Amino acid sequence: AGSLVVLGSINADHILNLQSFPTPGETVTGNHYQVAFGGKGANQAVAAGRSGANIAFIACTGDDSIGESVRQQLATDNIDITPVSVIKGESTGVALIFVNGEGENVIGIHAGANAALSPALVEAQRERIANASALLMQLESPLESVMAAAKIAHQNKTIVALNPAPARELPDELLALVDIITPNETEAEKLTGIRVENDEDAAKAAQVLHEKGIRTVLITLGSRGVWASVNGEGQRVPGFRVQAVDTIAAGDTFNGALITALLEEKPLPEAIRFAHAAAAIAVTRKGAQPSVPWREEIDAFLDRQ
Amino acid sequence: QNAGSLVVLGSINADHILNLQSFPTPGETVTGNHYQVAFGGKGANQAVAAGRSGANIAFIACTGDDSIGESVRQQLATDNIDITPVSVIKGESTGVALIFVNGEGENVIGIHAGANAALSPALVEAQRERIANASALLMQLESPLESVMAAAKIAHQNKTIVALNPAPARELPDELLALVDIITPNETEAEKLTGIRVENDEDAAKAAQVLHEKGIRTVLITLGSRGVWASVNGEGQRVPGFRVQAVDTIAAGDTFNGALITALLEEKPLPEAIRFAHAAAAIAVTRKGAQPSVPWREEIDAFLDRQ
Ligand SMILES: Nc1ncnc2c1ncn2[C@@H]1O[C@H](COP(=O)(O)OP(=O)(O)CP(=O)(O)O)[C@@H](O)[C@H]1O
Ligand SMILES: Nc1ncnc2c1ncn2[C@@H]1O[C@H](COP(=O)(O)OP(=O)(O)CP(=O)(O)O)[C@@H](O)[C@H]1O
Ligand SMILES: OC[C@H]1O[C@H](O)[C@H](O)[C@@H]1O
Ligand SMILES: OC[C@H]1O[C@H](O)[C@H](O)[C@@H]1O
Ligand SMILES: [Cs+]
Ligand SMILES: [Cs+]
Repeated sequence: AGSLVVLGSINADHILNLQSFPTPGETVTGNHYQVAFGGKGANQAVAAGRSGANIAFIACTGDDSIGESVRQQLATDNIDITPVSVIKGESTGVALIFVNGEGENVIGIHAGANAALSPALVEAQRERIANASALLMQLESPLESVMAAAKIAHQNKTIVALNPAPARELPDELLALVDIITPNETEAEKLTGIRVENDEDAAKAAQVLHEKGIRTVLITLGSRGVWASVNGEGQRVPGFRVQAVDTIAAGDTFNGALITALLEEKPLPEAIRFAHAAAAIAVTRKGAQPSVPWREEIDAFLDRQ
Repeated sequence: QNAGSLVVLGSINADHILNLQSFPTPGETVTGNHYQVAFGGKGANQAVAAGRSGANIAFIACTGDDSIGESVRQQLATDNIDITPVSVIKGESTGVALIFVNGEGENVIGIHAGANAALSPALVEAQRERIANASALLMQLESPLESVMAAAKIAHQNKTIVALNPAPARELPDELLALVDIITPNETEAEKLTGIRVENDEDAAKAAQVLHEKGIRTVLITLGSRGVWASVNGEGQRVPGFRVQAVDTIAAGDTFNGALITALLEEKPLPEAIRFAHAAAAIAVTRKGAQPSVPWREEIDAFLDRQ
């Protein structure tokens, strides 16, 4: 099948489950603590890899021991880590995550080596990006780097897939180069200025994105699935119903598995189905990367449906 | 000529500290500007402030059997602390704290108790002779309530001074408050224990009175920058700190508490003792991290005599 390049961050996630988020000056004690591999780019690369994509990963670790471990792990996740650079004198990214009794989380991130993923590292991968069928990125990498790689993909008819997370505003210049974008509700509001409270809102935020030049807009709607729109023709694809347990990286899982399905030439709806399945398994498991399902598991889930 | 012996009982953590502009909002993700891993824990911080400050101090505590646990034990030994009564709990990891510090320097902390949770009444009871023979016992609320109470009762029956730093904030039973001789709440803890909001010295007087009536002779409610309200059996008095430029106030109270007990064991009167503690903490607030920000006695004297 087609060839995927993911470009994004790598973190070590520290996750503490608690009842309520601490308020300023406060101290709370948690009930479960976990250390695992995270980072939006790595989570997405792992969802692609484990889903069965031909994927290569552009990213940076620091020169430390954790960076060493994550590289070895990534290689076992069906990912070509040849373009994963090692930044001398730099530490591997870290995320500190609190998850409350509802399942809401807040996240603090130490960028470390992720900030060292520069336009010049992108340019060194020109050829790789020019030959890929698709390029998938998020916003935990330097914007200038996302922009440089989007330009190369566009020049070379590589599908640009952008998951605009974490939330922030983005220039028209970037948005015009994107073919598929996957905002959640907060992002869609941040990018279009339209608050997304229902399917009719979803279709409105989508329209503003189609006029920015983006043909395929998917607005994830949490447990309400996704609003999928292709130049203005839109419908909701409900997700599967499961006993959720951990939502971190659900969207990561969804993006990685979406692109995998699309590059197998499955049509959008079959592909969203594939993806919704993968995420639903993911929300029944703990942590980010440990939660990411394998193809066989995603295929066994769909048969059971 | 050594002062009376001090026993510190409480927690030990590895601190993961991320400076950023604004605390993350729900569903939000923010990138910070600085990250640091350091030794922490309220009990360890206080043990180190007392040790560096010159006390004769022994530390009752539990680490896990991981590498961080061994590293913290080695480091504590070099801080003039007797670590003999620091237990290695097999099968557990050392405590961990995740900390965000915002642009002003307000902080938020989530803690995974790990081995700290193993500090049981059986373990305290094994230190019975030690608590009974010490001149003072300093504790906080990062250790299981049952254990703080067992320690307080041993100390009380042997006229070992019980000094309690009631942090993190929570409600305590009368049964414990009756055994305390010196308490050091901040304005938030004072409120949680008395029900009285503390915004000024007058409020502090009221809050102290409730604590005094609960049985606590010496009540020191810290007022951040404004200093401290010191009260003994209802006789209150304000004692200002020093003014300095703040970068990081993690472990400020801890420093205060540790050097406070040290100077009182040196028989310095309360006013001067508090002034010595103020001086330690004021230095501490100009340095990052917790234990790494705690000053040595040499530096405290130099700073006091300077200005
Ligand atoms: N509770 C739930 N039950 C079943 N599926 C769920 C689910 N919550 C999320 N999903 C699936 O995961 C996808 C992403 O959900 P969501 O809108 O919450 O992404 P997100 O912004 O939280 C993502 P991420 O954290 O990786 O960015 C949804 O499209 C849906 O398929
Ligand atoms: N901004 C500041 N400038 C100078 N000294 C300060 C200071 N903030 C705190 N201190 C020192 O620390 C002592 C206690 O401060 P504070 O009331 O903030 O403790 P706290 O319980 O709120 C936090 P913590 O115990 O973690 O420091 C003060 O008496 C003072 O000695
Ligand atoms: O999407 C979840 C991820 O975001 C943050 O990047 C964490 O590292 C976590 O793995
Ligand atoms: O008082 C600051 C300390 O309290 C918390 O317990 C952290 O460990 C930190 O070192
Ligand atoms: Cs998960
Ligand atoms: Cs400090």
